[PDB]
Amino acid sequence: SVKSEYAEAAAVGQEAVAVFNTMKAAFQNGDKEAVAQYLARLASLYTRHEELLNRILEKARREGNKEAVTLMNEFTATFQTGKSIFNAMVAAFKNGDDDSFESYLQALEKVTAKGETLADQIAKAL
Ligand SMILES: Oc1ccc(-n2ccnc2)cc1
Ligand SMILES: Oc1ccc(-n2ccnc2)cc1
Repeated sequence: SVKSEYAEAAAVGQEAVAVFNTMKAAFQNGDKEAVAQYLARLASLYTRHEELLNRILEKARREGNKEAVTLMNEFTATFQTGKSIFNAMVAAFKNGDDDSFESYLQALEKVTAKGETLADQIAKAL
């Protein structure tokens, strides 16, 4: 069901939260080798999450579930804000700009926390 597909997508999102927090600890500790691996792992999770979200939005559209489509359009837009911040974070790591890395890291945490009420609202709407 589209609802069970959203729960699967929500779990992938929570996997990225977990890996992101370990990555933040590694960054603070200066373990740049770990950071690089976590960033690769996070890119794969976000690419997977985005694909599950697009499939869910398209299905809600085919089902005519107007409220769920509205919420998912808003939620996908916020996801892309997070993705842009992430990709900038990755560039700051490549460049050795720890000041920018810290900045982008905090921004991504705030974008994500803000988007969580909507994330829950979608589960209920599908
Ligand atoms: O697919 C995702 C979802 C949330 C993510 N995140 C939570 C906190 N900072 C990033 C990252 C990737
Ligand atoms: O709340 C978030 C967190 C991370 C996100 N992301 C990282 C890479 N692509 C999406 C998107 C939305």
